[PDB]
Amino acid sequence: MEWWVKKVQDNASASLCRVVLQSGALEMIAEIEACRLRLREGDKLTPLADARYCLNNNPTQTLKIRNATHYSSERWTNADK
Repeated sequence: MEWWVKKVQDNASASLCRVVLQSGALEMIAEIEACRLRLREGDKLTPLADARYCLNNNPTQTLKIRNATHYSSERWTNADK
């Protein structure tokens, strides 16, 4: 289903941004690899087919996930360390 981002960090590392995807109430964390960095809070990510996702329902601004996580404590504690 369409997810909703709650937070996002630009590629302050080099070319990998992190986004927290919310779903109804649960939360998830996933590493993103893009270059537009035009993401923003309230962005609607729809499912493409295999795993990719399209924001704003525009297959042009798509991105690839490097590793999604169910908002685990180790990831949230090791990520926003």
